Amino acid sequence: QEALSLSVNEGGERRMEMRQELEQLKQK
Amino acid sequence: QEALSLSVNEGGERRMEMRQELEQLKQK
Repeated sequence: QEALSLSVNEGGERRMEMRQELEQLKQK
Repeated sequence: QEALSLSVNEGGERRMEMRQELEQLKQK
């Protein structure tokens, strides 16, 4: 259960970081 | 706990998106 939160919080943040980067790359 | 997930994800995406705005500003 502790590792659930860590694993989903980090994973979700990583994809989200790339979602923004994709938008940047898209904007570039 | 739902509010935790909402607040942490919103704060995380918004702070990193405004950091990307900072990067645009830095390149500018």
